[PDB]
Amino acid sequence: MFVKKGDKVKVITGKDKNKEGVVLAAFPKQDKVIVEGVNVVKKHQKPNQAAPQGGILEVEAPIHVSNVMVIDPSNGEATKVAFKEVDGKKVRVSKKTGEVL
RNA sequence: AGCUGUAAGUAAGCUAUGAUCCAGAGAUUUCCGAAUGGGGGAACCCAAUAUCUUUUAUAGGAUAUUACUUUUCAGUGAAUACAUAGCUGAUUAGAGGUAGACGCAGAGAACUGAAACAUCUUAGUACCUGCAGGAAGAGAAAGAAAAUUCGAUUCCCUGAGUAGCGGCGAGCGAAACGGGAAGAGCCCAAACCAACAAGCUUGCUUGUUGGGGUUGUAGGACUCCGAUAUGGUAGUCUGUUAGUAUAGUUGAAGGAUUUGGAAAAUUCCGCUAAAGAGGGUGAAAGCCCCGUAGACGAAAUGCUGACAACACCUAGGAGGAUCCUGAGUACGGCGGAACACGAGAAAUUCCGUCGGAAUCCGCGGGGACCAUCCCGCAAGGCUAAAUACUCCCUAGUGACCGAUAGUGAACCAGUACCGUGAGGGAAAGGUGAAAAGCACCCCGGAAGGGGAGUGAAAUAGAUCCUGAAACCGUGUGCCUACAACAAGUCAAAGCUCGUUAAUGAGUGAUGGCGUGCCUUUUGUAGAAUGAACCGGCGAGUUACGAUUGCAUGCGAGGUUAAGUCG
RNA sequence: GGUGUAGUGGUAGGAGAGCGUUCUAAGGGCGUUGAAGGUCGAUCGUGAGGACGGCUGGAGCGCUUAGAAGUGAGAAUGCCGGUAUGAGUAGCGAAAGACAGGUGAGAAUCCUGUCCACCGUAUGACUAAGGUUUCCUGGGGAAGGCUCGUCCGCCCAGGGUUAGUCGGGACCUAAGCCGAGGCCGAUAGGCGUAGGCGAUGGACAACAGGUUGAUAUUCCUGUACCAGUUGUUUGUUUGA
RNA sequence: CUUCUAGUGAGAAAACAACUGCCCGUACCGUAAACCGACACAGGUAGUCGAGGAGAGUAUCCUAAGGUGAGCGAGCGAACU
RNA sequence: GUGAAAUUUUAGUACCUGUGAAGAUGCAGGUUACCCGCGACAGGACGGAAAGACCCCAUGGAGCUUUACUGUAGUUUGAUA
Repeated sequence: MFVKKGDKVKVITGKDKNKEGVVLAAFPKQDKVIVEGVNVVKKHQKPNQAAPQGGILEVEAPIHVSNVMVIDPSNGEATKVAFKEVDGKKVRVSKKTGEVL
């Protein structure tokens, strides 16, 4: 999906613009992604098997995948991603000076 | 790099030793149904014969085989002796469905038009039945014509609403010449000659296989010599490659600022294009995501070319003694039909019935019939393309619809529902960017509500976008219990307000005048006709011809049709 | 442009010139600092009609010039939908109940009792069609029930039907039906022989009692019967 | 079912014991609120059983075994039907 | 307690004598009459329900008759195979 489940990522659009975080889960075929600490939401649960005291709880919500950008692990600036011919495990070979991501 | 459909919810698991997913080839495939071992009220019931299994044994389980017809071969076989009916067995093919389409045949209406109706029209249309094919049908002159000819069939333009047909009425309605798309030709019978069998006429009569031979400028046989080579195919599940359909790969270029919950919007300053087609993203993006222009790719299976093999087919010149060239056929009388042609002066082509030729010194046609001239050679077979149609699969397109529209059906629709049955047949789309879908408290059995919270917004709370009218309520400024009112209009005191600012707005005691709307009628308030009310839908259009007015281009001239490239 | 003079009721019907709706092209524009749509106003033009302002609303839409049309609604005893009036009106589908006590948020209507009343060749018991889960147990009360409801043939969750001998098949045939060959006939097909299907009839071996919340000639107890199978108890000529 | 022969055709009669015996239906309503009548509808629905007194009787009235009080009520006690 | 229907242009819906498509709640001139209901009766609303079944028309249908026209199945008689 051009973004994987273990991955550091920066946010382009939507109220968390400029935040970073490690990807938490990938949902292909709906093209969304959960990022750590990024789209916090407040629910209201009644007691059930998990947390028999259901308070007002807060977890992340999935954002759309094109609101996101990969970060080169070694250098730290967000990059568009391209594919090139290494010994034939084709990996995302970063733009912005041809390094492996 | 995630995954176990819709589909939430939980429980158990799988995957970097490559899941899930995608394309080619395989394997498995209960029962009904042509249904085919026998039966039957479809999805059930009951067997026979062999091999194998459970049991000490019977009962029980499994696997194969077993319809009918045809067409080939053996065995058995008889009223009736020889053998043919028959019977048993082995072999060969059919059988049913559909694409509510397109084709060729058999049989074959009516309402309707003729301002009635019989001939005629509707119309050889609708319906029913047979046979197909990927196309069918037609197709290689017993032809079209009229001097000077041309050469198989089909389709389009034109000829032309002409020549004709017709209770000569309503109406029906050609063809050839001329211009184009596509183009292609072939095989038998007969005479004769051999091999075999029967009649052994031991005459050569019957036949079976092979050869020869295919036409009108007449051709062949037959006798004479030449040659014994050369031109082609509408052929094969044979090889060699080339492409192609069915998965995929890669693919340029942006940040800050203002307003917002959120920018793709605004303002600055950049970059990219063989890519500014389109879709998505919290609002409107060439530069965020999927793509696009361009470049690349197939283990397997199927298609289409090309070139190779293999299979088939194809010769001249002369002679004119004799033989061959499709018989109950052509044709004629009688009765019907088909030809645009309704018996007509009726040629041509078919069907039923009866009669019935000739043989190259011949036979047919040129719209009754004859003579002369001209063009052909029936009574045997096959054949690509140019033309018709779309159940279905891929890729797209639209001065086509947008939930009473568009399919009957945007949603679990040929469904619910209705009918014994054949058959008839609907209604019903939209929270939000994201479920963040209201934890906790209070009234109440609950339903429902009020706070508090989510959220940019809840009067976006699931009967959830917007939220019109009929219709039902609550509150108020002004009027109303001596008054006969198609309900308004003109005149007007009092009270209450204060506008798109101008000769202001609401209500109104009291006074004059005044019999709705539509349709059809000589004529309507009509006791003539229609409407409960509100909302939606609901009626002179298009194709091809003919005529007139206006307008433009050419002008004694004007203009192209089918078709070809695009 | 001025000025004079003359004219300007109208059904059938002829002629002219315009208003508004949707879509296409080209040009110039607007929009989350809020488009279309909805609602209100005391505004403009000779008419169809055009603006501007408030409130609502949340994503698209005007203007100019030309083009194309499923282009305008008050009426068809029109079609579909929604809602009125008649009106809190007719009716609530033959019949005897009363009281005490239970349950419950709530009782004329549900439960338990007592007395009273109704049918009794049926309004009692069993069965073939037909229906198809309506049967039993535990919960429920939004709709169905002509009132009510704590109740139910309603709704949710679980559960119930046991055969050598009963009724049907592995037995028989009636009417009628089907029919290998056959005979007839534009097609399709019509009839019919051998042989079959087809009960409402023929044939054919088990009874009495007990037991569940729901089955009993089916389960259990006792005592039987029918058809087979295994074991231990003479010449297929035929007198076996 | 019972006889008689024709008939491929070792030798089966009957004692005890113990074994074998398949498929379909089977709940519940059924003179009814469960079937046919659009309805929890004063209609229709084959067959067997169907008691007592008085009576010829399955008539008639009252009852036995069994079943039932019928799915809108409380008042008033006019016209009229 | 529950809860319909046929109907309906809008209605603040009197009487007499006239007028008028010639029999008026609504038009003229008069006469009478405070506002809103309940139980009853049927004179009027040419009352509701059914685009007259009576009568005539459409160069409308359909069923029937016959010495109306034109045909035909069936029966019969001749020629010919």
